[PDB]
Amino acid sequence: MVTGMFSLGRTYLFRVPEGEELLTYIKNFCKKEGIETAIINGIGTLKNPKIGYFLEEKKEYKVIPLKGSYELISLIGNVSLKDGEPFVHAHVSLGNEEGIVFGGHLVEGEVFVAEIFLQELKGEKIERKPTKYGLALWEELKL
Amino acid sequence: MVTGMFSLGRTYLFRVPEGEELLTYIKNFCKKEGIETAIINGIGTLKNPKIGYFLEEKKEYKVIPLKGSYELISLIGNVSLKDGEPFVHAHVSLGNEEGIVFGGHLVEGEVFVAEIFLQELKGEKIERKPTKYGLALWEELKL
Amino acid sequence: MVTGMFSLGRTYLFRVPEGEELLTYIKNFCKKEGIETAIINGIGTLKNPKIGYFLEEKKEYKVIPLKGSYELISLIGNVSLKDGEPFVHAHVSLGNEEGIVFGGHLVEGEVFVAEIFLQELKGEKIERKPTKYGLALWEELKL
Repeated sequence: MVTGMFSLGRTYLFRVPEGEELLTYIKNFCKKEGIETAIINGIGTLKNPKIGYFLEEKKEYKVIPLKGSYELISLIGNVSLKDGEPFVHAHVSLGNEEGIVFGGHLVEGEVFVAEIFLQELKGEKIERKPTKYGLALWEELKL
Repeated sequence: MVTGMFSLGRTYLFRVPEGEELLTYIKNFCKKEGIETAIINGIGTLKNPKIGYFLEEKKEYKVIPLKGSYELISLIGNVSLKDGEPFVHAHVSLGNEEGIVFGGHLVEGEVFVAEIFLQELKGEKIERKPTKYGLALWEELKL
Repeated sequence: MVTGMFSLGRTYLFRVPEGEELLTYIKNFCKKEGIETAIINGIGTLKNPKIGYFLEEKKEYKVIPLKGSYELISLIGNVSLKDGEPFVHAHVSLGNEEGIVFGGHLVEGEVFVAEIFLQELKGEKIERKPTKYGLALWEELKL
């Protein structure tokens, strides 16, 4: 049965090297550390970030490729098992040179500076599996 | 005296079922679990979200009703006692189909997908009470 | 060697008094508590916030001074040692009266209401030092 309750595992705060692709780095970090489930938050600046808006009727993301440096105002997301490997899902809000904000699901983004907080969670299974929506999701917590 | 310092209670990470109203679900979750104080963060997609901008002179929120699916880029907020019951206060940033971001206080929002992190805090009282501003707030932490 | 791994120290949730400058208050809070490293998140409303977009070629921030009340939709950031003192680095997303969002690095902001979560981290050194970019950054975590 899903309870949604976990214990607090390992805790991290780090700067991602310039030039990494953020999602890739966080995945590789978790592989190295043996992290399966976590929550993430962070800030910094990304270059040429690609964001996504899900199109429910098409069962895929509309990908919007931005150009140049954007302030990474928020990154919020999670790490969870998908097809046997840690999988990173995050959304971002990005600031342009006039302070206007774009955002959505993070598809990819090259790091200029990224200061990430990562909190591992330990407990029951919480795995992304295919759904009718065309999204890979966890089993819901039904009250 | 207010110290603002708490111990870490129970920790949760879950997907909220499609069709729940997000604030309502988080409140009902906390009622079930006996959670009084917590911090929340999450992502996903909401449908027809209503956001609020507080009008200080009127002592009420201006409510802006959005339509359709918006990417839930950030949800950040907290749970605390108000009038004897757990009460959910959160702000959201929402992405539209072109990747432009709207946001404010979350008034209500129907969940398509919502992946929420919730960290219970244990300690001294931290209760929302009426103020001259027309906002229900905690006693401040004066340095 | 950088590991990026820390233990969870003291945990806090508080309302910042009306009229404080947010970054200043969080710094002074950490000085009082003897906090050197932490992660922060919060919401509320700021008045006349100033945001920044970094100009890499100029090695400085372009400062955009906003006016009036903005909903503080997200504050995400961290506290770390810089030149011997706790130093606060945060990014914000701010909502205007029509629900449009501005944001970037937080340069300064007067608090109307600010509900901040702060989690101290204990462990290895994590200090902001000058870099060729003109940003004060931690030593990166190279996988």
